[PDB]
Amino acid sequence: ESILEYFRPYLGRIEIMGASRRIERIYFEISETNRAQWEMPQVKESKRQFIFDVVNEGGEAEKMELFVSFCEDTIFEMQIAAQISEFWGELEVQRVKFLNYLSRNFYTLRFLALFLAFAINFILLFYKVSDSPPNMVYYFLEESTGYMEPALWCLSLLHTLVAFLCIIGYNCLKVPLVIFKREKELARKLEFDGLYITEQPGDDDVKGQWDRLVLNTPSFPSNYWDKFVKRKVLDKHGDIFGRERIAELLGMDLASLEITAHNERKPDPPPGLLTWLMSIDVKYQIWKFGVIFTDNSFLYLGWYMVMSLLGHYNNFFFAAHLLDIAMGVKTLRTILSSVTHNGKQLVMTVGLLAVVVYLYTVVAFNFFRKFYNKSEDEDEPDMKCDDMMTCYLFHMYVGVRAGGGIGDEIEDPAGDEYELYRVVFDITFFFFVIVILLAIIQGLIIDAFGELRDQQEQVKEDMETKCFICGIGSDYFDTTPHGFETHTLEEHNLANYMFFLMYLINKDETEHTGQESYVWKMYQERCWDFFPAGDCFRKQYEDQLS
Amino acid sequence: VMSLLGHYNNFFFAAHLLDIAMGVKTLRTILSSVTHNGKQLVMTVGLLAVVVYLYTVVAFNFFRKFYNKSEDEDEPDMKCDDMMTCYLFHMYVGVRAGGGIGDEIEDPAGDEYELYRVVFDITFFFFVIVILLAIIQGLIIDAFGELRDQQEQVKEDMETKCFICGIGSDYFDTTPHGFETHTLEEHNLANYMFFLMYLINKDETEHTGQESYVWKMYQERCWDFFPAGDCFRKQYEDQLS
Ligand SMILES: Nc1ncnc2c1ncn2[C@@H]1O[C@H](COP(=O)(O)OP(=O)(O)OP(=O)(O)O)[C@@H](O)[C@H]1O
Ligand SMILES: Nc1ncnc2c1ncn2[C@@H]1O[C@H](COP(=O)(O)OP(=O)(O)OP(=O)(O)O)[C@@H](O)[C@H]1O
Ligand SMILES: Cn1c(=O)c2c(ncn2C)n(C)c1=O
Ligand SMILES: [Ca+2]
Ligand SMILES: [Ca+2]
Ligand SMILES: [Zn+2]
Ligand SMILES: [Zn+2]
Repeated sequence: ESILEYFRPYLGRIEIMGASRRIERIYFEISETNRAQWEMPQVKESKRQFIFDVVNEGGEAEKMELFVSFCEDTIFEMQIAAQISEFWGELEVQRVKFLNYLSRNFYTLRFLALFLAFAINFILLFYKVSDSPPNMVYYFLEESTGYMEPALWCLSLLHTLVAFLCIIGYNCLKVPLVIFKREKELARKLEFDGLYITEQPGDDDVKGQWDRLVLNTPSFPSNYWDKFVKRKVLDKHGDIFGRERIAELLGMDLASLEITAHNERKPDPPPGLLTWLMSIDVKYQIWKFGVIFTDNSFLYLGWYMVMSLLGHYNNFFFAAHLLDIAMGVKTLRTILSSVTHNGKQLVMTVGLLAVVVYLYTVVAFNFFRKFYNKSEDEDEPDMKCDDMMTCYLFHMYVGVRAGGGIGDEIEDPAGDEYELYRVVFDITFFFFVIVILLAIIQGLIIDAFGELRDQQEQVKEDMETKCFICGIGSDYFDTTPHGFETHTLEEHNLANYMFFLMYLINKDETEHTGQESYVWKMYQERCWDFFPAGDCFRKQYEDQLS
Repeated sequence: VMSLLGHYNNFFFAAHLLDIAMGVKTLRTILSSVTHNGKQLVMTVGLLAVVVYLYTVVAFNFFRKFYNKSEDEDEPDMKCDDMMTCYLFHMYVGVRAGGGIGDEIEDPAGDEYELYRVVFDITFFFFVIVILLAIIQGLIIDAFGELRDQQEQVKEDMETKCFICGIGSDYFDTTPHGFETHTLEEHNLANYMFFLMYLINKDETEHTGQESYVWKMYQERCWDFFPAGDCFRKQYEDQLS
């Protein structure tokens, strides 16, 4: 028992459907380093988000495919974390160390930038403008504490510095993940779907048309595992679409590849910086800039940098930075998501408000028009409804903001034949405008909040109901004490599947046994049969008493 | 302490009144519904303060002329000469006044900034008066509905699939009053408690084999004895119990 306890964290077990119809268990060794790195908190948050979106979108048909894709992305993040782990050559090594430090401390730089923005606005809270020179009004700092203006200038410069550092840090740690995901998706598309071979991508696919640049570039397999996807595509579609066409489209040289398959050479690379800058792929960098400019967070950070420079120019611009708390705090982000869940509804509701206000102005510009004077003095009357642009402006500026409608502003119609007419007009206006539309505005937000709360509740219950791999009622396992728990914890653990895949990739091909060889190649074929859907050893050997 | 403070100054006694929130139960439940989202409310009013500060920032440089509140022409009263006083005026008047701050701010007609200030007032009223109070309303309504749903699920759980076994009522229902009898006698929680008390009460030398087993195994903090998802009906269904 002792050695079993000692090796308990390192002993991994998985279950496969098998070549026959009997479920078979495979035992392997789990890397402790990989386990700890999987138990690092960023991966934990990433997998919480992954399972949240999988439960929210259902994805029952391709759930296993989603898990496999997540595992591949997580392995790429594993490689990233391994790279980030702790004259010309000196500056290059200092540059890479600085980039690694910014990648490690990207979040701290964001929090420091927020703190300095708050400090700058607190310094700006003391500014007084005096008409007299401290003849036009002169903004200045009215305070008794010395060197507050130099302190504000130093904080401005430091904040801009921090913003720059944040830009570089984000460019360091976030871009390679999106580039890897795009390259993997494009490789799958052009290998199995063939969106460029015997087919053309959709015009509405902006990224589909943007990815046509790196079709012939030699840097297409960069930042991605498979460096021969184009090779497989040629070996799969050359006899149909035309080998010359495939060759020109996907940029491989038959002579070069064949001579390297016979015997390749090892030429010396010139270490010149000029020839390195000439060997930098221009088209691949253009495509990378095109894909990175479509990202939301990169544009947000670039806007933050631009606003920092604007603040340095005019101090008042710094105020805008305050809005960064909506993304720095989480509850503010959730509430703003609840608000923007029904953004389409709100804009068309206020459009209906504008339409009905225009209809009221139309039906008021011909009748009750006399009751549109707002000048107390009798010598200079002030008609506010002589024409409809001014009458509509008056109505939408005053009647909406004023509680009770526009009747209060409009002249009392008593002693006049139009008394009842205008009374009804005001009643209808108040009831239809002030009440109903604001009721819709209230209900949309309340319904969005309730909708997201219900989404969280169903995500919780789904995450805790009928296992994951099998999707079978807990009751059966519950018959045995801690049955469902044990089933999900050991038999079909998602971390166990991930560890088994990682082990297969890590170990050599010559050391694989028959079952793991089968699983490895069959996985390479993108088929997911191995997953034992709705089956376990308890069911398989219930007669055998397992 | 408040009683002693009341003895000192009679006015302190007023504070004691608040004891009805804990003495009455419905007041405690409503105050729990209010405080269920206490974190949400304070950060919502913080967002209100932030957006009010942004409006004061964008008003201290433009529309500043329209900040006089003195009817008499001899002594003008600028309320937005600096931003601390201008922010204080905005957060004291525009929030409390229905319709925003545009009413307090001077009419911009006949001026180039007419449309500018009109848009400012519109945006202020819509973003401040409506949305944030809508969030305040929705948080309380959602907390009330949440606690009501919690009570409803507690009721149904307390009356569903027994307690000890956690097995569907239907099986027992097959026999009339089956589930009822099952929960009432077979696995009564009071019966478990009474059995434990009896084991503790009786001497160690008078214990039989089964109760000795249960007693010592209980001392070991293991809870196996609990018949999870099993009863004599299931065990002796062939034997017809
Ligand atoms: N086959 C399965 N393998 C693993 N977990 C499963 C499976 N089927 C369902 N689950 C559910 O997934 C849950 C994952 O564990 P849980 O969310 O409680 O961990 P955690 O402490 O939040 O993890 P972490 O700190 O890594 O984020 C299990 O508690 C279980 O309810
Ligand atoms: N194994 C179980 N033993 C006892 N009650 C169970 C069991 N499983 C479920 N229950 C539920 O617990 C309930 C407890 O009884 P109930 O709540 O109706 O009593 P009560 O009149 O409110 O009690 P009291 O006056 O002691 O508070 C049962 O009516 C039943 O629905
Ligand atoms: C090493 N390696 C693989 O072997 C692999 C993979 N994706 C699929 N496979 C097979 N990735 C991303 C990877 O890094
Ligand atoms: Ca071999
Ligand atoms: Ca004895
Ligand atoms: Zn399972
Ligand atoms: Zn029971």
